[PDB]
Amino acid sequence: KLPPGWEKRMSXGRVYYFNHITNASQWERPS
Ligand SMILES: [Cl-]
Repeated sequence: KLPPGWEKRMSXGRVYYFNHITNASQWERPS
């Protein structure tokens, strides 16, 4: 389960993680 706000999204055939609360993005999955 990702923490609140976090969505796994598409980078072309890759993924990244976006947080809808803070608009932060990061490449690695949140811990
Ligand atoms: Cl959590």
